Amino acid sequence: STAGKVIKCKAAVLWEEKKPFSIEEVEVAPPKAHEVRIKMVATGICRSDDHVVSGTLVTPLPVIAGHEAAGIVESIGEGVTTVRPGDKVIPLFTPQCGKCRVCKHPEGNFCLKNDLSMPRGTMQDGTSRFTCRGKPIHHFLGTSTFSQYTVVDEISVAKIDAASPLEKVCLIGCGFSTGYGSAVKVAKVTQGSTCAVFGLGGVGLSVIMGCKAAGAARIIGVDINKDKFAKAKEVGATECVNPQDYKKPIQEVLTEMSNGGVDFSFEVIGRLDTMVTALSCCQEAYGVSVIVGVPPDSQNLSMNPMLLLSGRTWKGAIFGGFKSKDSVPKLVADFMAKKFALDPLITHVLPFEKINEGFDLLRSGESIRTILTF
Amino acid sequence: STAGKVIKCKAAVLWEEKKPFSIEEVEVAPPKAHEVRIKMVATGICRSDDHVVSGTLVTPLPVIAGHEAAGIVESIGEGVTTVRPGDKVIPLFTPQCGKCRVCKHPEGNFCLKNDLSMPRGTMQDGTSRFTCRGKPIHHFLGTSTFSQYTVVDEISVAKIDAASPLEKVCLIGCGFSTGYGSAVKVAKVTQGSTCAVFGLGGVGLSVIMGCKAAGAARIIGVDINKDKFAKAKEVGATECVNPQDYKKPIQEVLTEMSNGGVDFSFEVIGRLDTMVTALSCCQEAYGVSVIVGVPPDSQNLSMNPMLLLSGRTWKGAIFGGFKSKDSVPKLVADFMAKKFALDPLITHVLPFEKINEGFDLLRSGESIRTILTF
Ligand SMILES: NC(=O)c1ccc[n+]([C@@H]2O[C@H](COP(=O)([O-])OP(=O)(O)OC[C@H]3O[C@@H](n4cnc5c(N)ncnc54)[C@H](O)[C@@H]3O)[C@@H](O)[C@H]2O)c1
Ligand SMILES: NC(=O)c1ccc[n+]([C@@H]2O[C@H](COP(=O)([O-])OP(=O)(O)OC[C@H]3O[C@@H](n4cnc5c(N)ncnc54)[C@H](O)[C@@H]3O)[C@@H](O)[C@H]2O)c1
Ligand SMILES: OCc1cccc(F)c1F
Ligand SMILES: OCc1cccc(F)c1F
Ligand SMILES: [Zn+2]
Ligand SMILES: [Zn+2]
Ligand SMILES: [Zn+2]
Ligand SMILES: [Zn+2]
Repeated sequence: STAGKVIKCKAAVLWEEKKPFSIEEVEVAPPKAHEVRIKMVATGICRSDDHVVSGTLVTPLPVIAGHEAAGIVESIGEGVTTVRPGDKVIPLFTPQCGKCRVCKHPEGNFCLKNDLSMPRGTMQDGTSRFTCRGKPIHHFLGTSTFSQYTVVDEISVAKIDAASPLEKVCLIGCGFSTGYGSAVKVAKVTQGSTCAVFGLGGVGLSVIMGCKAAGAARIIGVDINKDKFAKAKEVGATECVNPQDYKKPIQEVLTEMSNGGVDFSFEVIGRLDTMVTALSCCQEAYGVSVIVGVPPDSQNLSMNPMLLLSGRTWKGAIFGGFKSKDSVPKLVADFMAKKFALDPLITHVLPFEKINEGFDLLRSGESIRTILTF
Repeated sequence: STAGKVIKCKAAVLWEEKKPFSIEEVEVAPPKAHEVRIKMVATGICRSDDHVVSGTLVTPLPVIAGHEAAGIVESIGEGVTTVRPGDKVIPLFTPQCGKCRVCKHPEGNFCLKNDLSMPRGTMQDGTSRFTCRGKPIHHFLGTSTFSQYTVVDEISVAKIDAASPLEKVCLIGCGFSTGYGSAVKVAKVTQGSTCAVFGLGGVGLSVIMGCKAAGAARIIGVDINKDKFAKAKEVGATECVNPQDYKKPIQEVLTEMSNGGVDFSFEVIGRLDTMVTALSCCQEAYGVSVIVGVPPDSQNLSMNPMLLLSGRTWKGAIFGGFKSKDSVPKLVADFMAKKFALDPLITHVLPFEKINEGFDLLRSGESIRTILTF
């Protein structure tokens, strides 16, 4: 009924860095060819959304942020073949065009159509579907889920199980899949190995889930906020350490705890120094370290390449290394088959209009994932 | 006839940094328990030996350097089981104790008994078997092959085929195995892939051999000395580029040539800048870059961790990833079955007494490998 028409709805607009989100009346254009308009049902608050506010992550402003979500297709543009009105969908902040060199590669998932590398904050066609008082509002990662309605390119949406609980599976759109895949797909954590996980937020907890599912014997959680430790243990951490408790550097502590270095480490915070620390604390000859955290824009780390020459492997990934359109439906199906739990990540549930409270909670350290509902 | 006696012989002693080797009389003690004294037959000049002269690689002085060699066992200490007098042998600069957590790991080769990480310049028991001018002289990487006779620990020597040509197979002691393994074992180069090799000396040429053996479709050799290009092509390079011929940085050129980045890159020089460049030129989502070159002591590089977050893999290795004592005899066996060639790496042969000339040849850019014969 609203198909082919402009929709007037509420969205959370970020006009300036370091300000609250502003709930505004926006207009959402109808989808053009190969585009999909989605009615949002739930969206998670991910630290990466906060990075937009803080200036950690640079993207064109003003902007509708939000990238971890699930909704129902309101309508489709001409030529769309992979979803239909009424379908449950998860937007993909990393697209899967299926045609680029990366999409064709067996392991690669960072599709060249992504709006992450050099953000334009638009649809694939270089334009915006959002206006606020006649002013164009930028998109974010081709998703923009902090809105009652959004429009995405077809390559940035996956159809999921019609019976799926959107208020939970929205986490598969970023936090869970990133964390879990970083362990299971990128690191390829082995049975009986020792792992160290730096950062015990939503993503780091999902890394622990992945390490536990892979059969790691030891999973050492590292966080400067000790209130994070109880949930870390609940999901599989065998021990937790707070660097603030020690008079010495935590890589030393972890090297002694692990009798010469860990098998697998993960940086799930977004700091240069913890990226170097995580690399150092893996075993010098065969250890692997995976960067998951997003560091501050344009900042370089300093490291000694002898750390690598001895035989360490250092790698990073987006979205847990999952080819997004292929994997998101299977991860939902796996959730339905009770292969993993999502409830441990959800600490708060708030209506969408309370977005700023949701971010206050994240920033204060009290929440893991707040789910915003419509 | 010399068994159990102190041997008086010639060795090239390095007394101070940035000075010629001094060929003089040294005294070589008989082997103690689990030690093996070797009459040297041939030794190659590796860039790493020159790094000791230049102070790029720090090890205690005064020293008998040299680590890429082959010889014949003169005598054994009590309890030695793996070699006998008269056996042909290759000293192992990376030991294989067989007992440490690294030796027991399926992937690791950087045995914890190595003398590379925290150089002492001794035998395993922390003493030296060399005396010169009444002074004790340090060992180098438990090998010290720039001497008519040396003493090595049993874990640092492998028995090889009795009919092998030592004036060739000495290269399996470092340069060949390092380069070859970096390609075939560490990087795990795939059939049909594109490779970029930075540095076309003995080790880089060996990397090319490995890339060709792995069935790479394209192998791009990169060197600032165009005189290296012909040999590179002979051993499998499909193209060669000199950074100095281009206005854009070579990472950009290489990215263009490969339609978005190479599958595998190798730094085989030993510069911080080329380490970062080699990382950058591999495809951002699934590229792998291997550091082989030895950088100047205690210097850190600076890099943007976004190069890894997109999905790149960065690693390095000692000795091409090979478990040294297992691998060296198999590599010799393969050489005698003509599975690879060593002749292309050998540009000069000189008697040992002309060691300084051999180093001049390396420093001038004229040679790949000079073999010294005793
Ligand atoms: N690579 C990807 O695809 C991807 C996907 C999602 C999120 N991320 C990034 O992953 C990171 C984690 O996101 P999240 O949503 O879990 O965040 P979060 O803020 O919930 O978790 C970060 C945790 O790190 C801890 N921490 C902060 N400083 C620390 C320090 N010095 N030492 C130890 N712990 C410290 C905090 O106490 C917190 O628990 C962020 O940088 C985010 O942008 C990356
Ligand atoms: N990891 C290991 O186990 C291991 C083993 C052997 C050697 N190495 C190291 O590997 C490196 C190569 O050894 P080698 O014996 O082949 O040395 P080499 O000196 O013969 O070759 C190095 C090559 O790099 C080229 N080069 C110099 N600057 C360059 C620049 N900016 N760009 C491109 N090319 C440049 C030189 O012209 C030369 O051809 C050295 O650092 C050595 O110490 C490491
Ligand atoms: O949280 C996903 C994400 C969003 C923006 C930028 C990133 F690098 C990233 F990983
Ligand atoms: O050339 C072998 C070698 C010798 C000394 C130090 C090194 F890192 C190394 F790789
Ligand atoms: Zn996210
Ligand atoms: Zn693609
Ligand atoms: Zn060498
Ligand atoms: Zn060992």
